[PDB]
Amino acid sequence: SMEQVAMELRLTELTRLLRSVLDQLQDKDPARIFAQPVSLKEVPDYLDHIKHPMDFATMRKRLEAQGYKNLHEFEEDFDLIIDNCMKYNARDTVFYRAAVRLRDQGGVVLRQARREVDSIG
Repeated sequence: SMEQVAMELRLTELTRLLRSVLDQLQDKDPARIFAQPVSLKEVPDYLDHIKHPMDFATMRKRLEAQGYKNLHEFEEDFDLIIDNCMKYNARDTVFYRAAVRLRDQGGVVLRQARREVDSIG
C-alpha cells in the first residue's frame, strides 16, 4: 500500500534523526566507557547485578534494524546505559563519574531532539 510506504519513509527519517542523536551522545563519552557491552568474561557476575544491560554498540544494531519506533524507546535505552552504570559502580569511581557527565551533557541533545521529532512529526 501507499500508506505502508509513507510509514516506512517516516521510520527511515526517524532513523536518520536518531543516528545523528546517537553520534552526538556518544561524543559525550570520549573515554569510550559506554561503547561496548560490559564483558561477561571480565565481569562474570554482571547479570546477577544488572538485569537489562545496555551500551552504544547494542543501540546502534537496533537503530540500523530500524528497531526504534519513536524517541521514547531510544531514550529508554540511553537511560539504561546511565542508570546501570550508576548502580553497579560506586560514586567515587571513574565509571560512575563518566555516567553523570554523559547524563548531564546528553540532556541538552535530547531536549532538542524531542522538539525536532514533535516538529517534523
